[PDB]
Amino acid sequence: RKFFVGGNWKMNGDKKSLGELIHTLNGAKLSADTEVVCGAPSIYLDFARQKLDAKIGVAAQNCYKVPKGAFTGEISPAMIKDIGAAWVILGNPERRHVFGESDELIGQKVAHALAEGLGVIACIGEKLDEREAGITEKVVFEQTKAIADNVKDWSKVVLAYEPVWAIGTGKTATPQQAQEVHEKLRGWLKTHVSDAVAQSTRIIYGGSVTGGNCKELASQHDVDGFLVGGASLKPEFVDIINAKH
Amino acid sequence: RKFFVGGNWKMNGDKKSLGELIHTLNGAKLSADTEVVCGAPSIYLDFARQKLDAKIGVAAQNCYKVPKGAFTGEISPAMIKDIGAAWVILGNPERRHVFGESDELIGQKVAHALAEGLGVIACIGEKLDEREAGITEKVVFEQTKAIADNVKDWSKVVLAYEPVWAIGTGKTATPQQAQEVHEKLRGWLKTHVSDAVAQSTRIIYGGSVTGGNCKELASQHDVDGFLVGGASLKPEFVDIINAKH
Repeated sequence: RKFFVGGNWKMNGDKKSLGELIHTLNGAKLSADTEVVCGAPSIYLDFARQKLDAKIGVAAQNCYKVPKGAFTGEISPAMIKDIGAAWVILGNPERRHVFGESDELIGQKVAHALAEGLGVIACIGEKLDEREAGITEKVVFEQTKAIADNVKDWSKVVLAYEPVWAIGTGKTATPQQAQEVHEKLRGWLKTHVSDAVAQSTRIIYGGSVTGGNCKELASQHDVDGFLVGGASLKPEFVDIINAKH
Repeated sequence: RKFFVGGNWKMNGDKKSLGELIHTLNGAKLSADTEVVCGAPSIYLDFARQKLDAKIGVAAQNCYKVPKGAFTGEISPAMIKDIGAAWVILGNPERRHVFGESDELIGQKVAHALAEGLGVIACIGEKLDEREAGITEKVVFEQTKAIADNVKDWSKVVLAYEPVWAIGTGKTATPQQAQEVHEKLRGWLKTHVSDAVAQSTRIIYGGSVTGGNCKELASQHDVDGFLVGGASLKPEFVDIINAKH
């Protein structure tokens, strides 16, 4: 499995500051072996695909579930492809817990994005109350089944485990905590889809990944990369891409 | 009050077809007494502001209530302004009824977009059940108060009355239906804000406006223009801009 690190810029940047971040990425010494994609604000997706080196992929941060229509404020897979982006982030925890996107809606958006030929980074993760009650497995298998039941071709899917308690809080999961759920999710994939899908699907981790903690997390056997939030706006993102070196 | 018509492209277009729409608008003879603004998909805002003649305004179809942060999928007023767009549509019926945005959230978005120096097209409107129940006045005054509580300077605000039953259905409000609530809205503003604000605020109608419709609606005394959806993607958008000529 090719190591994968995605950078989600979230609602951050303007053209001057994302211009200099992109200039750094294009000039950096990036691992020949890592697949990198940057998740840009929708208003800057065209700019970011025009400015980033072709080797780095561009991801939309959300999309809707039909190609066109009376959905003010939404963008579709067809428009993302039009600009030249190749990925979309779906199911991100702010979209679930701030904006109220349900598992049934995220499942419909995955099926549509994939039918349009986009790659999908599908996000899953439990909240702290659920972790402390001992039901992390149940919650991530329920969210993963709602995505998987809508995936026909797994070659374009990357699973991203992001515990909600670790996003923006500095409370990174330990290598042992990350590895536990990544192994459990890989086992669900082998049992419910197939063994070939379980060994080829990248399952990445996000939630307070920094250049400081990424090598310990990257050496775990079922962690295939990272979905970087806050640190993807900094030069240390280059150290995270290179976390296997 | 300068006659205002806004086109809301909603989730439609790609660069090939929107560039053609733009070329038509730039080439058309549009009345110099109409203020016109096009509401492009967020992915095409930068493209639209670059290709449109400077006399035509650009509006974002939605924004969030803070400058930056962990809100994947959202854009802020600072980003809209960075692209050079001058307006944002807020409170649109799809955002309220399909995406669940509340009066409280829309009010917070109005106050933040105006603070940031953007013009706001604030939409209000009742659903069919409320109109049949006879509570139109109760519903839109309630929504208007939510916006008004958050407006300090009305010179950058345009109220858009769009009955939900008239959006995308083909069922246009009659000239007399529209005039009756525009007039009640302008009186509400007179008693609750000031006579000067009631006199100078543009109240536009939206909901299945066409080239065929527009002249009789525009001749009503309190209808100051249009928010156009489906017909903003067509050549007849020019006739609607030119409705008083």
